[PDB]
Amino acid sequence: MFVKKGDKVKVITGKDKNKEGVVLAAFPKQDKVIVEGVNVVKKHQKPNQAAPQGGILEVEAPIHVSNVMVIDPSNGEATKVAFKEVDGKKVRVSKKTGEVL
RNA sequence: AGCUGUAAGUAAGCUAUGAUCCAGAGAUUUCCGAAUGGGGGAACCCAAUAUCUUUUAUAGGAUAUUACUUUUCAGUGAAUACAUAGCUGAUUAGAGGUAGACGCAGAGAACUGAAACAUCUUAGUACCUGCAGGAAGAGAAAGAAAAUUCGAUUCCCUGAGUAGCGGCGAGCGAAACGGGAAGAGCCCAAACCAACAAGCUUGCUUGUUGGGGUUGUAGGACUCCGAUAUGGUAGUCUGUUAGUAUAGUUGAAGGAUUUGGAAAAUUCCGCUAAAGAGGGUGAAAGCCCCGUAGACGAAAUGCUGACAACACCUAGGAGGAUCCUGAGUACGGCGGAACACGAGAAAUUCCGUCGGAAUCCGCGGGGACCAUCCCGCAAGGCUAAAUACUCCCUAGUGACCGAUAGUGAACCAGUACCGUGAGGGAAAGGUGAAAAGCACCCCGGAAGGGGAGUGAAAUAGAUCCUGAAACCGUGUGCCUACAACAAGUCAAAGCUCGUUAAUGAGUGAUGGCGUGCCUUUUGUAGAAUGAACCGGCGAGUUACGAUUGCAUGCGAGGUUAAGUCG
RNA sequence: GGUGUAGUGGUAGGAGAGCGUUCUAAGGGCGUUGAAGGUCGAUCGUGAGGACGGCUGGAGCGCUUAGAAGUGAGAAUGCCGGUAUGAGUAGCGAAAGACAGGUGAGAAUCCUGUCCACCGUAUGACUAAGGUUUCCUGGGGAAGGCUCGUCCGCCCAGGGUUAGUCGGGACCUAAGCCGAGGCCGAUAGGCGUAGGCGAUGGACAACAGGUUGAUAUUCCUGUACCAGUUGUUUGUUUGA
RNA sequence: CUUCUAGUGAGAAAACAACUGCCCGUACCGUAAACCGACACAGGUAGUCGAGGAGAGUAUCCUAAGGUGAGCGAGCGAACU
RNA sequence: GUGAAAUUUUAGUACCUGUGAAGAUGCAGGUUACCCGCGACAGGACGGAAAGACCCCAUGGAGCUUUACUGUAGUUUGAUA
Repeated sequence: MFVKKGDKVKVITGKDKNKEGVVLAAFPKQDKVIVEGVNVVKKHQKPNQAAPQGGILEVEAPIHVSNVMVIDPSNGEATKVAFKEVDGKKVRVSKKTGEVL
């Protein structure tokens, strides 16, 4: 999906613009992604098997995948991603000076 | 790099030793149904014969085989002796469905038009039945014509609403010449000659296989010599490659600022294009995501070319003694039909019935019939393309619809529902960017509500976008219990307000005048006709011809049709 | 442009010139600092009609010039939908109940009792069609029930039907039906022989009692019967 | 079912014991609120059983075994039907 | 307690004598009459329900008759195979 489940990522659009975080889960075929600490939401649960005291709880919500950008692990600036011919495990070979991501 | 459909919810698991997913080839495939071992009220019931299994044994389980017809071969076989009916067995093919389409045949209406109706029209249309094919049908002159000819069939333009047909009425309605798309030709019978069998006429009569031979400028046989080579195919599940359909790969270029919950919007300053087609993203993006222009790719299976093999087919010149060239056929009388042609002066082509030729010194046609001239050679077979149609699969397109529209059906629709049955047949789309879908408290059995919270917004709370009218309520400024009112209009005191600012707005005691709307009628308030009310839908259009007015281009001239490239 | 003079009721019907709706092209524009749509106003033009302002609303839409049309609604005893009036009106589908006590948020209507009343060749018991889960147990009360409801043939969750001998098949045939060959006939097909299907009839071996919340000639107890199978108890000529 | 022969055709009669015996239906309503009548509808629905007194009787009235009080009520006690 | 229907242009819906498509709640001139209901009766609303079944028309249908026209199945008689 051009973004994987273990991955550091920066946010382009939507109220968390400029935040970073490690990807938490990938949902292909709906093209969304959960990022750590990024789209916090407040629910209201009644007691059930998990947390028999259901308070007002807060977890992340999935954002759309094109609101996101990969970060080169070694250098730290967000990059568009391209594919090139290494010994034939084709990996995302970063733009912005041809390094492996 | 995630995954176990819709589909939430939980429980158990799988995957970097490559899941899930995608394309080619395989394997498995209960029962009904042509249904085919026998039966039957479809999805059930009951067997026979062999091999194998459970049991000490019977009962029980499994696997194969077993319809009918045809067409080939053996065995058995008889009223009736020889053998043919028959019977048993082995072999060969059919059988049913559909694409509510397109084709060729058999049989074959009516309402309707003729301002009635019989001939005629509707119309050889609708319906029913047979046979197909990927196309069918037609197709290689017993032809079209009229001097000077041309050469198989089909389709389009034109000829032309002409020549004709017709209770000569309503109406029906050609063809050839001329211009184009596509183009292609072939095989038998007969005479004769051999091999075999029967009649052994031991005459050569019957036949079976092979050869020869295919036409009108007449051709062949037959006798004479030449040659014994050369031109082609509408052929094969044979090889060699080339492409192609069915998965995929890669693919340029942006940040800050203002307003917002959120920018793709605004303002600055950049970059990219063989890519500014389109879709998505919290609002409107060439530069965020999927793509696009361009470049690349197939283990397997199927298609289409090309070139190779293999299979088939194809010769001249002369002679004119004799033989061959499709018989109950052509044709004629009688009765019907088909030809645009309704018996007509009726040629041509078919069907039923009866009669019935000739043989190259011949036979047919040129719209009754004859003579002369001209063009052909029936009574045997096959054949690509140019033309018709779309159940279905891929890729797209639209001065086509947008939930009473568009399919009957945007949603679990040929469904619910209705009918014994054949058959008839609907209604019903939209929270939000994201479920963040209201934890906790209070009234109440609950339903429902009020706070508090989510959220940019809840009067976006699931009967959830917007939220019109009929219709039902609550509150108020002004009027109303001596008054006969198609309900308004003109005149007007009092009270209450204060506008798109101008000769202001609401209500109104009291006074004059005044019999709705539509349709059809000589004529309507009509006791003539229609409407409960509100909302939606609901009626002179298009194709091809003919005529007139206006307008433009050419002008004694004007203009192209089918078709070809695009 | 001025000025004079003359004219300007109208059904059938002829002629002219315009208003508004949707879509296409080209040009110039607007929009989350809020488009279309909805609602209100005391505004403009000779008419169809055009603006501007408030409130609502949340994503698209005007203007100019030309083009194309499923282009305008008050009426068809029109079609579909929604809602009125008649009106809190007719009716609530033959019949005897009363009281005490239970349950419950709530009782004329549900439960338990007592007395009273109704049918009794049926309004009692069993069965073939037909229906198809309506049967039993535990919960429920939004709709169905002509009132009510704590109740139910309603709704949710679980559960119930046991055969050598009963009724049907592995037995028989009636009417009628089907029919290998056959005979007839534009097609399709019509009839019919051998042989079959087809009960409402023929044939054919088990009874009495007990037991569940729901089955009993089916389960259990006792005592039987029918058809087979295994074991231990003479010449297929035929007198076996 | 019972006889008689024709008939491929070792030798089966009957004692005890113990074994074998398949498929379909089977709940519940059924003179009814469960079937046919659009309805929890004063209609229709084959067959067997169907008691007592008085009576010829399955008539008639009252009852036995069994079943039932019928799915809108409380008042008033006019016209009229 | 529950809860319909046929109907309906809008209605603040009197009487007499006239007028008028010639029999008026609504038009003229008069006469009478405070506002809103309940139980009853049927004179009027040419009352509701059914685009007259009576009568005539459409160069409308359909069923029937016959010495109306034109045909035909069936029966019969001749020629010919």
